[PDB]
Amino acid sequence: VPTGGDDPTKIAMLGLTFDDVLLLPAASDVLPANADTSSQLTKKIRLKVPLVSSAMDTVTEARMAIAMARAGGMGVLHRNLPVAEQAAQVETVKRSGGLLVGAAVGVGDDAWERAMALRDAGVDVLVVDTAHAHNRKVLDMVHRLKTTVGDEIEVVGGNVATRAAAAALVEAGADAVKVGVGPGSICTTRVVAGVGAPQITAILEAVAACAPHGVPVIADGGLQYSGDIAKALAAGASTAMLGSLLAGTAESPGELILVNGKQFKSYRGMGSLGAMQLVPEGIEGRVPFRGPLSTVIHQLVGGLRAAMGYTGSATIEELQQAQFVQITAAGL
Amino acid sequence: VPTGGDDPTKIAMLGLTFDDVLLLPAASDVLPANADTSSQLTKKIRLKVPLVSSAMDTVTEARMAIAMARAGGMGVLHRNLPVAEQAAQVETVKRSGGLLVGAAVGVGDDAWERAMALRDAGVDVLVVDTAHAHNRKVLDMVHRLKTTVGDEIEVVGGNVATRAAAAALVEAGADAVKVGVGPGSICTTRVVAGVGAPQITAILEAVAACAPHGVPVIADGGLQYSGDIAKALAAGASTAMLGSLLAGTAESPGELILVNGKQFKSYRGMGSLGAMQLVPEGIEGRVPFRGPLSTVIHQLVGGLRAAMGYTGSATIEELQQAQFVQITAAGL
Amino acid sequence: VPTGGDDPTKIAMLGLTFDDVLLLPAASDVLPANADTSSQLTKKIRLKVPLVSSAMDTVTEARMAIAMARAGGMGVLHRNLPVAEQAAQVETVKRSGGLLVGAAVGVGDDAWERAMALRDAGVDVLVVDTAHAHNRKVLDMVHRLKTTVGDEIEVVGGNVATRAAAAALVEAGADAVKVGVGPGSICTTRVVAGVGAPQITAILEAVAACAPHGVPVIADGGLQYSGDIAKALAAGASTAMLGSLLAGTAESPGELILVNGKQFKSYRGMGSLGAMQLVPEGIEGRVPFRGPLSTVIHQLVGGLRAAMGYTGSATIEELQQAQFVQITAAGL
Amino acid sequence: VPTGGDDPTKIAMLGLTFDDVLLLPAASDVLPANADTSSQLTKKIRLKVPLVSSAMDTVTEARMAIAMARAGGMGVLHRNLPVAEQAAQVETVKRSGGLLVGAAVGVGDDAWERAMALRDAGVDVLVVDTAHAHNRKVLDMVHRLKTTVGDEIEVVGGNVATRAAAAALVEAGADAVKVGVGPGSICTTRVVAGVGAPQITAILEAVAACAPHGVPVIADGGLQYSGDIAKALAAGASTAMLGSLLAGTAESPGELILVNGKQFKSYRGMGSLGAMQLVPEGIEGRVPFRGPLSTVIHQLVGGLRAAMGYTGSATIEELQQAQFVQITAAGL
Ligand SMILES: O=C(c1cccc([N+](=O)O)c1)N1CCN(S(=O)(=O)c2cccc3cnccc23)CC1
Ligand SMILES: O=C(c1cccc([N+](=O)O)c1)N1CCN(S(=O)(=O)c2cccc3cnccc23)CC1
Ligand SMILES: O=C(c1cccc([N+](=O)O)c1)N1CCN(S(=O)(=O)c2cccc3cnccc23)CC1
Ligand SMILES: O=C(c1cccc([N+](=O)O)c1)N1CCN(S(=O)(=O)c2cccc3cnccc23)CC1
Ligand SMILES: O=c1[nH]cnc2c1ncn2[C@@H]1O[C@H](COP(=O)(O)O)[C@@H](O)[C@H]1O
Ligand SMILES: O=c1[nH]cnc2c1ncn2[C@@H]1O[C@H](COP(=O)(O)O)[C@@H](O)[C@H]1O
Ligand SMILES: O=c1[nH]cnc2c1ncn2[C@@H]1O[C@H](COP(=O)(O)O)[C@@H](O)[C@H]1O
Ligand SMILES: O=c1[nH]cnc2c1ncn2[C@@H]1O[C@H](COP(=O)(O)O)[C@@H](O)[C@H]1O
Repeated sequence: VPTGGDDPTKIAMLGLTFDDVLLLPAASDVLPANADTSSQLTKKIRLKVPLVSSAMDTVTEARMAIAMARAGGMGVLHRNLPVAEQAAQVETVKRSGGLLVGAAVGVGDDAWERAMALRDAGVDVLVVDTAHAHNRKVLDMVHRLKTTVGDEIEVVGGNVATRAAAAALVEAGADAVKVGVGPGSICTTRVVAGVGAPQITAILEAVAACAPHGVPVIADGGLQYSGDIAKALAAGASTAMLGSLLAGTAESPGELILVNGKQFKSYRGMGSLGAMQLVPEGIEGRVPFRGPLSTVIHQLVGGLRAAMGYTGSATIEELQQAQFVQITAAGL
Repeated sequence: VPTGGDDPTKIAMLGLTFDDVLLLPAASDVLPANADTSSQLTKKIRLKVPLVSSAMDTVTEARMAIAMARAGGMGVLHRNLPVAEQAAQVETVKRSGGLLVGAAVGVGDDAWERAMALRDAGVDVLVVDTAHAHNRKVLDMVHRLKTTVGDEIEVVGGNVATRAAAAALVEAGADAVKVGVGPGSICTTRVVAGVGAPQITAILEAVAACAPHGVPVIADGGLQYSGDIAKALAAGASTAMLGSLLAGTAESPGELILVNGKQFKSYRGMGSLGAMQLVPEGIEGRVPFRGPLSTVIHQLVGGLRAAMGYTGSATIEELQQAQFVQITAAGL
Repeated sequence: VPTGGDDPTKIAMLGLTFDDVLLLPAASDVLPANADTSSQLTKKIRLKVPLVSSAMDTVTEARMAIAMARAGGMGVLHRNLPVAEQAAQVETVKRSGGLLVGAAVGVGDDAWERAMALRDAGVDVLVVDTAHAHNRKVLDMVHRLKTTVGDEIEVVGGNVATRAAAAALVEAGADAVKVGVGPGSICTTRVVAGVGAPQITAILEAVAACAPHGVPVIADGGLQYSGDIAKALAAGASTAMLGSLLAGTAESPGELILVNGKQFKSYRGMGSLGAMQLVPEGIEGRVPFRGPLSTVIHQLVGGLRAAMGYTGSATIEELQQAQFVQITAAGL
Repeated sequence: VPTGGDDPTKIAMLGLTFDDVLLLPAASDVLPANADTSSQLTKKIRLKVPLVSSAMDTVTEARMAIAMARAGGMGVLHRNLPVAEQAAQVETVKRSGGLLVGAAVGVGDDAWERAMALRDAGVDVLVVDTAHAHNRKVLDMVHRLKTTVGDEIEVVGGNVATRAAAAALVEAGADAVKVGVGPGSICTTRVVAGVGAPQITAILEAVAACAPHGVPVIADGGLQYSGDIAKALAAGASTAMLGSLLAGTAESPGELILVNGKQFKSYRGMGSLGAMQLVPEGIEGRVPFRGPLSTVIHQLVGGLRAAMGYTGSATIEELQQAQFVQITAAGL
């Protein structure tokens, strides 16, 4: 084996990230303004805009969830707070009209009661929210939720970064599979544990397991530009989950911070010291202040629409069939 | 597939940019001073120097077009101004002698009248000027122009980045095909839409469709050094279109700007906020002030002549047969 | 041959370093807190934590060796001091309880007497400590030690970076093989001599020679993050030797240094000018002050435990069977 | 073709530079101090140290040539001065004892008289000194010199970067072939003309043409570290020519320059504006002041000796058979 040892499977693939590829233009009759950006979040739920906000305490509470839903996407409420308060945030969202909302739950001992309280509050989507879903406890939670509340609530499981893990969630009854182990902007798992999977390859692999079963893939983490949304969807994802790109908005939790004459907001991993309060797998950082959510979503969707024009994609389902060119470090 | 999924066509190629390759020296009896730098701009029009200036409002108005023609190249007048004023710029150029001039038109509702006014003003070349020519409206415009004014005016279509798109323009009747989706120095399409094609590969692909039909390729965007002109032509282009490299010259529109004791000129994408005045796909920047055009062209052509000496290319047609070595990130 | 000449063996492999790969998550029933981190240092000696401190005069003297042993690892006492003083350091360690300790010896004329004095002092492990063990003098020293004191002392030989060199040490009777030629943070061998081997490939190759003979591999040099420990072990090493990562700790030799308001400690190669006091193959530098050893080891082991959770590795022997994905320069 | 077009020969190879490879250690009985560093400069001339100084006006005049010869290498006197003065520099060198010396000549109209004056002055080596030797005028000059003064003077031709060009010089009667088109530290040919060849690949290719005819290869340009000398020789070169590495020495022409509290010397390409006094293919820069030549050579040879120890190379001829590992951008 060219890279060492005698086992060709030891280094099992070459992982590509968003920056490694560009979408190729193709024959097009599609004007950006007329593209249909709707897409499946889950088997049953279709969003007008294929974007959901991260389940993080510096990204999504009620205000963000309301704004995301009004913009045609959805928020996933974070779970770093008492069950009663999270359920109260769900009720706050539902009191602003017929707005979709999701909420994260873990697999710990309080997870089941949390899930039931969220169900009682009218949640539309439960996200079984872990760093590594290829685990019996996570698969069992997904299955139990689907068998118990599955007729009224869509159940998302994650996160995964391999075909086999995606396949396991599908078998457990997941209504969507969330992909991303290691790619988050505030993630240190790659350096702390040495574990991860570049996101374009992770999506291609997860999609290979999920698409044949009609299960949508949510691309979660590592998206830094509007163009990355188009790349994620072209790799076969049905929606993208955004943390960093939304953390600087007015609607995210937290105050405005002024450093060196510039405006920022705090953005921190849920595995950071501050969020857990230990072996942290996230950092506490800041992102530039970006103004209203509605405006940020406009620009993100605008970039997606441009990509749909260039690739001749009238719908997100067509964009999922677009082709890439791999680029070098020289090219950017 | 090593990079993910089961479809070998999903990542369809490895795209190389100028920085990824160098021209190999070959046996030579050619002195740089004696090389013939002439080349086809279009099927009928041969330039003394294989260089044309970008159709941009910080690059080419009448003064630049006149200087480019006198230097042996050509200018393409930008279309970000009223039809009457663009036609007046054509007449200004033709009043400075028997100088070649081109002018850009779009495919919007005013495009046809603009084209006819330019024809009336004596324009030699019409450039159907879009970001993505693989589209029925663009192909129809190229065809209608060729069938209507084609005996007196050469019609260029662009831009493309794939073999199939180049082939479509050829079939529509293009007299030249302009290549470049995403590579411009001021371009943000790669990050906003996630779309693009590294330019050496784009030229190789377009040439594969155009050369067998005797249609010249204009390499447009991403050229940062005189050596890139030689690389573009060796990849099979017949001319290069330059924006950034010419924007700092005396003859470009705009004033001199002084920042930190150094001289610059403004250079902005036609898809920037300022040019359109929205989802911008270009930035507004600056380039170092470079002095007279004639002098910049001297240095650019000087580099091209050096490359022709090293590669044993007596003519541009011979340079189109030169070979490359691919280099690593370490090498530069 | 694509890279030049006609000999495919001239460039014999593509060498990967830690930064070139990530560990892939796999199905897991393993909680980080419950993983078994124990591993073979040598054929007979199993450590609770698979970490040993470098035999360097800015890393390991008695205080460090004691702290490493108490933390479940081991120290290798440096040999840049008189024989009597090194033996006295061994006795200091053994007087702090039943603590494992190793000590470095060379192959020069004083090496044999040094080894015997260390034996007399109660040393558990002798490390034949060279930059290049594929040499008759080094193999002879390993063999003579194993035949003379091998029943009471485990003998480590190093360093190697190739399969053949590892095989030679195995044949000579080594109880462990230490891998690393060129990768150390303070190493300049790569630039001074132009010699080296990227560490992931070096480990894969050495393991191919050592594992079939039941000889553990110690990965020595180039580890910069806790995640690199997991990568080294997954490549097949049984323990990791750390210099830079431990040099900033309270227990390392040397004083605290204050520069620009920040705390550091000196860290220098044993091939640096200062250590030898010539053609140096190491530099004299500094590392950030890190606090107590016990705390640094906690974080390092914490990262390893996280990796074991993600990869479903209940033991280090299972982690040695984990798989990698190769990443690009874009990905990190 | 993965990189574009339908012609697999268009991008003819992947070119590696020094930074792309490391030498692999191999079984060794060689101590650095006992390696034999002697090597053929030309078919007849063997140097004690395989190093020659560049024919540049900021590197080699009489003082440098004398010091290089005393150190066991050789200087090549630059030709940017009147014939009478260059010949006088040769006589100055020969008046310091039985010291080898070379001198550069071009192929212009004064080249033949220059060569004869140098012959009359007692020069040992004539270097036909061009940027591109694959040219009838250069091959003719090499041949005419070899047929006219070849019994008393060794004739070097250069520079080349391809197998075919090297083969042409061999056929013309060259006693050595000098390799390097584009790699020099002060070279801008790669950016001005877009022409070049990464040096490890260039050496491998030239050696494939030269070694079977017993013609030594001089690796000229791009060497930045002592380790690069070992890499160049292992790729099959017999000597290395150094510009930048020797330009900072006391013996080079030019004065000491003080900027920002640090000492430098001017170092400029022979294709720079200043040297020619136009389309320059070199820059005028500076290098850190390095002290006496003898000391710099000691360190360079020291690194080479280290490499010979690691690779088990008793002689330069053995080092020419050593193997490489290719490294990634991550590895350094
Ligand atoms: O009409 C569009 C547009 C937007 C989205 C999709 C689309 N399409 O065709 O499917 C078309 N635009 C107008 C202006 N351009 S541009 O930035 O100014 C520009 C001009 C010329 C050469 C380009 C080469 N590559 C990039 C962009 C270039 C981009 C946006
Ligand atoms: O005669 C030419 C010239 C120009 C253009 C083409 C050409 N040719 O041969 O086809 C020849 N020049 C004179 C001086 N050189 S140089 O920069 O000084 C220089 C000198 C020696 C080693 C070189 C190694 N690679 C790069 C350049 C080097 C370049 C320009
Ligand atoms: O439970 C664990 C843990 C630790 C070690 C091993 C392990 N396991 O499953 O085998 C699990 N953690 C809790 C929180 N996360 S996280 O950083 O906050 C985080 C959250 C969501 C998405 C992630 C995507 N990739 C990285 C980390 C992400 C990491 C640590
Ligand atoms: O004996 C030599 C030497 C020199 C040249 C050739 C040679 N040989 O064996 O063929 C041997 N040295 C003494 C000390 N080392 S070291 O820098 O301190 C050092 C120590 C331990 C681990 C190393 C891992 N890779 C690099 C160097 C390391 C290098 C120089
Ligand atoms: O602390 C952490 N470490 C690693 N990943 C995290 C952490 N917190 C959240 N994440 C994940 O990172 C995603 C956001 O990534 P981003 O959009 O690149 O900032 C989130 O949706 C999570 O999947
Ligand atoms: O706003 C923009 N976004 C992307 N491409 C542009 C824009 N404006 C002009 N271009 C193209 O970029 C070319 C100039 O590229 P440059 O020479 O690299 O600066 C122009 O000829 C256009 O093809
Ligand atoms: O001077 C030196 N040059 C090269 N390698 C050294 C030197 N001194 C120690 N080493 C090796 O570098 C290892 C530490 O590497 P680090 O953990 O990356 O800092 C040590 O265990 C040695 O194997
Ligand atoms: O102006 C120049 N442009 C390109 N190459 C040059 C020039 N002047 C000298 N050279 C070559 O560069 C070599 C020195 O390269 P260096 O050792 O990397 O600095 C010289 O021996 C020449 O072969």
